[PDB]
Amino acid sequence: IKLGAGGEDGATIPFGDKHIVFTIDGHTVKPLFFPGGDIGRLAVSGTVNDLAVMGAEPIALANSMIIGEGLDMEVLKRVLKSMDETAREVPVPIVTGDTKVVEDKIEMFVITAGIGIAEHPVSDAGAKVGDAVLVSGTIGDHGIALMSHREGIAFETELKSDVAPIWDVVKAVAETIGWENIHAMKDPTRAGLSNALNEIARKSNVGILVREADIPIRPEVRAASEMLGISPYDVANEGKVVMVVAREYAEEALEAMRKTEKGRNAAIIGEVIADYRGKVLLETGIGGKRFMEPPEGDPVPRIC
Repeated sequence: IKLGAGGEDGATIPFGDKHIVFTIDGHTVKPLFFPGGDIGRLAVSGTVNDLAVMGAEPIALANSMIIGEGLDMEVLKRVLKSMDETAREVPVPIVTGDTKVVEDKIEMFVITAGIGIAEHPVSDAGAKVGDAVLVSGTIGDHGIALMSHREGIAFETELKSDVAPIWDVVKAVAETIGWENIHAMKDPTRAGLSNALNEIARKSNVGILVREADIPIRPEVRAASEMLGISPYDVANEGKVVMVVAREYAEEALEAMRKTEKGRNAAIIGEVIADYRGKVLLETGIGGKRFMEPPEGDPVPRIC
């Protein structure tokens, strides 16, 4: 009996004195290449980021690729090059893998599993009342950039995905304020920032009050989101972390992120409260307050 009960969100496994974090995620993004990245960089970044938000230093990645027989070898080579390069940015080795070819008329799916070691585990259940809620950068870039490209929407300054591994951003904060002062984190991928904040609120059993005006959103993302009819708070991010920090260390954490290249646009967007536990309240800039609810469904097709 090795686990947890046999049979059937990264998982944590206590291993003696330390903690092993184990995660897996499939990627079906189409097209395979998008502004700012590709399925290979996405596969590595998403796994590293899921490990990072649990406080785990990535130790190894495993990659499974399922390719259609009609795929051009050059496309495959470019994806592998990108995967290799992205893992080298962490750095974390891709220690094993598998490749299967199918006659099905697909191009490629990439599935990545990762293992990390968290000496000071962090989860979405540890937020405390009074804590500051931070995001490491602009919100909605990935999902909106891909949906925009799909619709032929284009801007003067190209709208690109933010896809990138951000273990370095998380480490920068921990090295400054100490892991003990990072109370919760979430990787705002599927269902975006709103889903991430609701998960922290419900799992930590705390309320979260967000000042809408403080959420960093690029002008192009705001515009494209209006054209697409979707909220940038509800789509996937692939180069960001949501972090809940002890109140007295909020500014230090913000400054630590802003000193990294990927955390340049970090911001404090709200605080944890003792009322409406399990809910996220949004103080709208137009004036007023409303609940920030995860998107009512329709997972944006093949963007991650």
